[PDB]
Parts: sequence; structure tokens; C-alpha cells
Amino acid sequence: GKLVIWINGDKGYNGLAEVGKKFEKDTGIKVTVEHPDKLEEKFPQVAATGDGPDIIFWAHDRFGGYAQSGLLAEITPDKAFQDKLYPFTWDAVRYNGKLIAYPIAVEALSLIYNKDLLPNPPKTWEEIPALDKELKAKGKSALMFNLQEPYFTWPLIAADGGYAFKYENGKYDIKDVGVDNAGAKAGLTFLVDLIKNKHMNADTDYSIAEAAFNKGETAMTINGPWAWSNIDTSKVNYGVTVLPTFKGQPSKPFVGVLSAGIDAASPNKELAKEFLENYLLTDEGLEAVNKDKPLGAVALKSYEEELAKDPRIAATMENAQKGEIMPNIPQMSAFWYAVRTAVINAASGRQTVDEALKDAQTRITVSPFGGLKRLPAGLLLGHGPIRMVLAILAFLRFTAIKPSLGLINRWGSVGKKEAMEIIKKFKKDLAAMLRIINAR
Amino acid sequence: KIEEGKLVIWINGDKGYNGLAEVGKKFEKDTGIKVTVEHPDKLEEKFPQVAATGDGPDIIFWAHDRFGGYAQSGLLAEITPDKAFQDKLYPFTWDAVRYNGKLIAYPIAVEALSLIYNKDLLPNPPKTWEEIPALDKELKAKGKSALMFNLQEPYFTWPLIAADGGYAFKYENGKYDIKDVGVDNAGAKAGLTFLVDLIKNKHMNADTDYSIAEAAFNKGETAMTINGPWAWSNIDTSKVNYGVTVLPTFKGQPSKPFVGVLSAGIDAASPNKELAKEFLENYLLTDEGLEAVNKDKPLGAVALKSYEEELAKDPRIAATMENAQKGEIMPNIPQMSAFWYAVRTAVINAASGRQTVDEALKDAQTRITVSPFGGLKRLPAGLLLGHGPIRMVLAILAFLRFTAIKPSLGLINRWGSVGKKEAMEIIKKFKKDLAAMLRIINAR
Ligand SMILES: OC[C@H]1O[C@H](O[C@H]2[C@H](O)[C@@H](O)[C@@H](O)O[C@@H]2CO)[C@H](O)[C@@H](O)[C@@H]1O
Ligand SMILES: OC[C@H]1O[C@H](O[C@H]2[C@H](O)[C@@H](O)[C@@H](O)O[C@@H]2CO)[C@H](O)[C@@H](O)[C@@H]1O
Repeated sequence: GKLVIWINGDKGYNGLAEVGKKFEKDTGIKVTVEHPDKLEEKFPQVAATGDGPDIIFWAHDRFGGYAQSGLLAEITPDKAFQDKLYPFTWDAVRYNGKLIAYPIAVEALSLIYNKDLLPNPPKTWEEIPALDKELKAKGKSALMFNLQEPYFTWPLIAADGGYAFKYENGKYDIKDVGVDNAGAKAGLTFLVDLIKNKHMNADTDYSIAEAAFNKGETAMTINGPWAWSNIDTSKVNYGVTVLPTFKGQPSKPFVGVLSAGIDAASPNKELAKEFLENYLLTDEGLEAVNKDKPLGAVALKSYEEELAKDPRIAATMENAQKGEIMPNIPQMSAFWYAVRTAVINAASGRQTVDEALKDAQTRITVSPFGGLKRLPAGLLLGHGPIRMVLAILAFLRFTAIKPSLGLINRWGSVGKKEAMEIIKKFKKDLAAMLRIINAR
Repeated sequence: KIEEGKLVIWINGDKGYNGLAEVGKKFEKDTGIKVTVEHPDKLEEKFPQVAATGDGPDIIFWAHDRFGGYAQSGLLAEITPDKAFQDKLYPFTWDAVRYNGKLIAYPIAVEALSLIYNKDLLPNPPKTWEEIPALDKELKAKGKSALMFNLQEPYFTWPLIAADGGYAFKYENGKYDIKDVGVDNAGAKAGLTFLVDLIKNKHMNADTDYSIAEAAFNKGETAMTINGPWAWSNIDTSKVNYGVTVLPTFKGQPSKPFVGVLSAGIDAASPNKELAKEFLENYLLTDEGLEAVNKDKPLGAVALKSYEEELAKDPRIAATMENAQKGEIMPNIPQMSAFWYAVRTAVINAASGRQTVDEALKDAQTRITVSPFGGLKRLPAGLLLGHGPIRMVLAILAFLRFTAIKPSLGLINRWGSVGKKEAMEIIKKFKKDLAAMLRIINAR
């Protein structure tokens, strides 16, 4: 028995490793926490393969897609444990009447400002152009945040009416997509204008923004509670407040519930549930993670009634209420990827705001059709890379269809040692398919 | 079924498999390796489905025409006889088992169809096909029939089709041209029209098969039949006093039967290849081995020089050799599989009346020239969205996993709605299909 944990690199993974080493002292079970990049994308590729984690930590929005593929184990908490966490966090990890993860903490973006460079932060977005010009004369800048991840750009886009999927009477409408309406265009136009008027740089990312704010070079940034730890060390005199309003409407950040899912085929399910229920989601467990990087508003009632007395957590909750909970439907991946493309292309000038958001809408409504419209041209006649050629040969053998002579000539000419190892990998792929189903 | 330390042999049911079983018993006594002879139906079709799976034979006995297709898929082991053994067999039978400069089987016997006639009912067999309609009416007046043979396999219908120029693939400069198919020329139309006229004019019945034809001749109900040397054994016991001669001519041109060289191939993935080579070279392809098979059912003109020089003094073997020269050796190229399947449909449909002779052979010709492109033009409509039989959708899901391609939402929920183990056993067959692919690849 052993536990392998995956968590994002901006969260307190060292603190989590301490509760894991607490677990090991008590149980003798090894616990390993890793922070791979794009782990939310890697998980469906490694689930049920033995190459993945027993426990995956990410915002709740990605877990519905995992569940629809049958990759997440359904959790079975006791009523007593169920009541230890806030009902709002349990709903974030519910998908088709089943719980598919343990909710950990509520995270929401907030405005972080340098009190020495700006004692009175702007209440509206429109104050920032005039405010940037004034600080630029003093060798500073008004605002810097990560423009290349749509999580950070969305609060302004949704402010005046942008939305992902329309939500009417308890269900999401996967075909009513609102990334291309008037309010979305209004917010994204304003953001591009800031870049054209040299108030922001379109290439700015997370590290540049956070380094700039912690170096006292920018007055404001937009970030979540995890950022507070490094501002503390940097001794920047900072505050956390509500995001500026746009066209009088408040900014509407997408609210994330950090959640821990278990691989449906993991041999260590009961060890995973025990670690999550009895070690991490306790006062001491979450305090260990919180000390490394702040979790935000935790789902555990006892600890959150103490956390709620910090004005930074109060600001997070207030920004969180102005926003909305992220959907957990599988189409969210298409939503994020399309919106990431649109905001970067508009900010860099490769498309207009109207061209960028329309394409973003077409991706979303067309993505449920899958990554493949039709086998690559000439594949069933033997044209293509050998790995894809062996895949289609395996397919035709599975279906008892006689392959073309072009395929058979490719089948005869491929190297013995290379074709064998490729086809052994195919067997490892089917081995995973078997485990996913047997875990149902 | 395939196991190490034993040999499993597949041979057609009309051949002398009991005689072959006796040489296998002799092999077992000498070596301790048990030999098991089986005669499943459609074994020439079943072998490619079971090759390299352990459910097939170590040795397959069939005419050479099917072995080139087996070789193109890498299912046949390459043969490595010494030059000394090579000269024990006639050089031309080795040509029947040569494919892409490699030998892929052992030649056993040369088989050719011949005209078998009841000497008591007809002392002077016809020289031309056109004599038989007039010959039938006279025997029908006595309650008999002139000719009945297996119409359901084109092997028997082909000698009359090829007489006036029907051919499989043209032969240019020692090579076979896959794109010049001669199933639709005037002579092909001419020969099959004659055969349909016989059925219209109630000289033959389109439903006649091997079992019906052979029963009547052995019961003295028909004067003539068309069959190969394997058939002589049942006519001997029946005490019908018969003869074996040349097939009648049609439009002055001789009948050109496709000649088959009965051959033994070895599975490219067999653990008993050395045992197979040793059994084939040292026990069966000997005077004693082939005589044991020939006593059960006649092999025809064997490829082994020493034994055939005794066989050739039999007039029936002379007639078999004679018809063999009037015909041509079959190509062993993979498209022969398409050719035979195609002219089987054409001859059955024209004989049963479902199409005209000219349309039947034209469509027969198109299938032959289209077979290189494979059995699939494109995936069934809606397959990538989850619509289709359960096995093919899970196959395409496996394919998208192999290639790291995101599946559609229709595919994902079909994946969610499938029976838990109905999918698990479908996927285990997938696990073993790849296991077979691996053995085929590693067998080179
Ligand atoms: O930007 C798209 C991205 O947004 C969210 O990711 C957040 C995450 O929730 C936070 O914990 C933190 O790691 O910042 C991320 C943005 O870089 C969604 O959770 C994610 O699915 C989506 O792709
Ligand atoms: O009829 C199609 C069939 O013809 C030949 O098969 C022969 C075989 O050669 C003989 O040994 C004997 O078994 O009669 C068979 C016909 O019933 C071809 O060799 C074969 O490929 C083809 O399918």
C-alpha cells in the first residue's frame, strides 16, 4: 500500500507533504505528493494505468469530465463527516447525484494593491487608465496580472453580462453559450484598449506579474489566496479588497472549490479515503497546508469559523459572492480552451474582439463532436506515421475487416523491434480500458 | 490448441486424411511427438482468422493459390530445404510454392479435374461439350442423365469458362497483372452461357453440389461427372466400372482447368517449425509417406519424382497429367482469393437466374479490380459519434486511445452505457488480437 498525490504547483504542496508524513508515522504507508504541470490534462491520460496518482487535487470544474469517463471513484462519507463541511462545497463535487471528490477550500480572485503606492485603490475599472498614467510618471505601473490564463480575465468579461452556459431552473444549457454577447464584447474590448494604450502588456504571465508586485514595481495585481504567502515574505505592505466594477457592475469571478478526487481503479482507495477524511480534512491537516500557502475559505466548518476573521478571507468571500460557482459539466474544458484562445488573440492583435469571441463560441458548441471528424486522408490506404498505421491495423483486426494492400505493405515493411514495442503499448492501453470498466 | 511438442495438421475433408494420420502415427512412434490431423470445413478461410493465435494448425494443407495471401500477411514460415531435397521434387511444383522469391510451402501433389464416365452407360465419352445436350436427351429416355458435377464451386465451372479465353489475371513477362482481369471477355461470356443453357434446357440442375453429384455417379444414375483424383476411391468401392479421360472441348478449344498443387504450409509463429520441417521432409514426402496417403484417397500426380514415376503408369494419372497440361497452373498471388470469391457469385447467380451472364461477369470483374483497396472505404456514418454495433464502437474507442485523440460525447456515453462485462470480453479479444499481431511480427 502507498499513496501518490497530485496537486497544483501554486498550492501548498509542502504543507500537504507534512500531513502525508504524519500519515506515514501513524500507518507506515508511504505518501508522495507531486506537482506536475498540466496535471489536470495528464490525469485522464494516466488514470487506471498505474502511472497516475491515487489522489488528484484540482478545482472542482474539471472533475465532471473525469466522472463522465468513469475515472473517479465515488466517495461514501458518513453523515457525521458530511456535516463537517459546508453544504455549498459538497454541491461543487456532486455530479449526476453522486459525489465524486472531497471539497477542500473555496478560492476566489481578489484585487491585491500596494498600500504604499496606492492607499485608496480604484473602485472602478475605468479609473485605471488615468491612474496608470499617473504612476508611470513616478516609475511605477497601476496593474499587472496574468493575461494568458482566462481564469484571471473572466471577472471583467462576465461583469457586464458574459457567461459560460446559461443556467435555468437547475440545469445547464450546453447550447446556449454566452461568450459572444454584448457584455462579453464590452469587457474584452476594454481590456484590449488598456493594452493598446500601453497600460498593460499582452505578453504578461503569472511569474512576471507576481514578481513585479512583490518588487514594488506595480500598484495592483489580481490573484487568489495562494499568493498571500509570498507577498508576506516580500514585506510589501499590501491589502486585499474587492475587484473594481465595470460599467457600474461588479466583477464576477468564477469561483473554484479545490477538491480531491480518487482514481476509480486505484488499489489504494480505502487508504485514500482515510487520508482525506481523517488526516487532511481536519483542523490540523488544513492548517498545515494553509501555513505554506493559504487555501482560502476552507470547507471545514470548525477551521473556517476561525479563518473568517481575517479581512483577506472576508474580501475573498465578498468577491466570491459577486461571482458564480463554476459549472462542473465536461464541456468546461472546451469553454476554457476556447476563451483562452480568444483573449490571447484579441490582446495580441491577431483578431478583433468580435472575431475572437465568435470563434470561441463555435469551438464550445462544436467541441462535443470530438477531436476527430474523419480518419486522416489516405490512412486506410497506408499513408501516415507508422504508429497511427499500426493503430488502424489493430482496429481492422478487431472488427475483422480486410485491410487495403497499402496497409499490408506498411505492415510488411515496419521494423520488427519498433512495431512490437508500439503494439505492446497498445496492449497497455487496453489493460487500462479493462480496469476502468471493472471499477464500475 | 497449438501446443509445444506436438503437431496439429489441417487438411481438406475430401483428401486422404486417414492415410496422413498413419504417417503421423509413424512419426509419433519414432519421435514421441503426437500428430493430430483435423479436417474442418472452410479451413482455407478459417486459417487466416486463427493463424498465430494458438487455435490453429502448425501445418495447413491446401492448393497453392491461397498460400500467397497467407504469406503477404506474414502467416507462413519461410521454407529452407537443402538443394539435395529440392531435387527430389519436380521443379515446376516448386514454382507453385514460390512467392516473392521465397518458398513458403512444400509441394505434395498436382491435381487437375478430369472427365469421369460410366463405361457401361457410355463407352465413347464426348469430345466436345456441345455433344452432351443431344447425349442427355437419349439417356433421359432411359431414366438416366449425361452429366452432373458440383456447380457450387467455380473450380469445377472454370474449365469451360476458360476454354475460349476466360482468364484470371493476364500473364505479362512472367508477372501477373492485377488490373487486367479477363473474367468478362467474349470467351468467358461464351462458356458460362453454354452452362446456363444446360440448366434452362433441363440437362443440369443449378442446385447440384458435390454430395449430390458424387452420389448419382456412384449409384449409376449419371453417365459423366467432373472431379479430381481424390474421388476415385469411392468409385472403386461402388464397383461402377468407370474411366478417366480428357474434359470435352468447347468451340474447338480445349478445356483449361485451373491446376492446383496441394501444398503444406507452416505457421510462421509455430514453436514446432523444426518438427514441422522434419515431418514434411523426412516422413510424408517419401515413397512410403505418400503411398500411405494415396492408398486412402489418391493424391494425383505427386511432386515426388521417385513415387510419381510409378504413379504415371496408371492411365488415370496420364489423363490427369494430360488435362493438367491443357490447363494452367493457378497463380498464387493474394488477389486469387478475390478472384475465386468473385466468380463463385457470378456462376451461382447466372445459374440460378438472378442475373444475366453478361451482367454477372461484369460485376464479378469490378469486385476483382476493386479488392486491392480493402474492405473499408471509410468508417460507418456516425461511428465516431457512438452509433454502430457495440464491438466496432469499442474498437474505435481503443483506436482513439492508441492515438491520443479526444473521443466525441456520443462515444463517451456509449462507453458508459455498455454492459460491464459484455465490454470486458470484447476488450479481451482485443487483447489477444494484438497478441496475435505480436507473434506474427516477431515470427520474421
Ligand atoms: O484559466 C483556465 C483555468 O481556470 C481555473 O484554473 C485556476 C485554478 O482554479 C486555480 O486554483 C489556480 O491554479 O489558477 C488556475 C488558473 O491558472 C480552472 O480551475 C481550470 O480548469 C481552467 O483551465
Ligand atoms: O472453388 C474455389 C476453390 O477452388 C480450388 O479449390 C479446390 C482445391 O484445389 C482442391 O484440392 C479440392 O479441394 O477442390 C477445391 C474446390 O472445391 C482453389 O484451390 C481454392 O482456392 C478455391 O477457393
